[PDB]
Amino acid sequence: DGKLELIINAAQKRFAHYGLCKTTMNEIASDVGMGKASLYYYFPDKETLFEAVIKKEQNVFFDEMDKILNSGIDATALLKKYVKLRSLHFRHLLNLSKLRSDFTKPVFAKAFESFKQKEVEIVAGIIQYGITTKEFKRGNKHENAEFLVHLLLGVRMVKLKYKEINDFDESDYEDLDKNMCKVAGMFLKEIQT
Amino acid sequence: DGKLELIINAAQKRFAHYGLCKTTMNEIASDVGMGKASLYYYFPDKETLFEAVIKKEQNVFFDEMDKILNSGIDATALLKKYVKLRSLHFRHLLNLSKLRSDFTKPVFAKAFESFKQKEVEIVAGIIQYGITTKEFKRGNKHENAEFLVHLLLGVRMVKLKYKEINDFDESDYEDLDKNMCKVAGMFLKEIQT
Repeated sequence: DGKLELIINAAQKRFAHYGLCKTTMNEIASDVGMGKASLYYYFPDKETLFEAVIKKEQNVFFDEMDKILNSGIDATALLKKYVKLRSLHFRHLLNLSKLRSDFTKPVFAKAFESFKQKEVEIVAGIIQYGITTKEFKRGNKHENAEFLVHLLLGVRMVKLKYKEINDFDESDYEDLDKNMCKVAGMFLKEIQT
Repeated sequence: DGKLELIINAAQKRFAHYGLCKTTMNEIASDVGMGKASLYYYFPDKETLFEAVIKKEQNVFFDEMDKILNSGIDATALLKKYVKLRSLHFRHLLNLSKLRSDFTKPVFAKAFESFKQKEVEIVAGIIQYGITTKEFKRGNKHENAEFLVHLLLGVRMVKLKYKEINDFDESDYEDLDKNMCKVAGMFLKEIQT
């Protein structure tokens, strides 16, 4: 019934620890206590399972966004809390993928672009609350929203190419994170009123 | 003596109008009034000639930077004039390349990284003048410098992948340019004093 969920979770951990390439369907089967024969009923390809895991992770972001958003702090505190959360998401994905996932197939072509659009929308919503709450000036909520989202994406993009799957330290994330704030911080002053 | 320079200029135009792939050594020879046999004395590969053209273009950026920098306007006016110039450079390169040049071989691996470092340095120098001129607070001139440079690079990176060699309009550059200011503008307020 929710064995799927078991298979997904198993998979998540494997990929988190070892990645996609070194990981094996015989392994994931072992983990859930099944047999490839059974696993293939749910997934007929390591890539498909990986996508499930990506999608689970994307949902976790939204769930946490919902928490922040229903926590009733101000427009600014939300925006910042978002940046942190967006940053940590990126971290999860790099830790599962370790490859050329971000730097890009047709499926992921779409999982990206939808997320990036959901994201712009979430942000437009915080801007909107700020506007009404009167913390932010109106403003094209939407233009700004995109800008912030793109600004953050650029931080992430410049930091890769820059580094490599292996050539990546723990200070490499402190960098991402610390930069994404700088940007967040500056964006806020472009609308603080 | 300076036939090289002729060959480079010929090449520049061809590539500007038609690109690298559709362009031909027999064509460039025609242009300068030579023969492949002679052209190959200067260049033994279309790629090599292309690099010369990239390097000529990179030098033109520096030459213009030198003009701006010896024009004695303030730290702010220079910084902005730089962003415009950096933007226009990017424009030149996309117009010569129309391919996966930016999105990346070993040679260009280096032409990029050196430029990006010369660039950080130029910028550190404007920051430094601002500091002494007392327009900008000190400040880690260097951290900031990088940040601005990376910020601009991100605008460029997000705008590609986003589009394609062909799927790129004239409004696509108005976008680049207009975004790179937004960023410039915001950066300035992070140090205006």
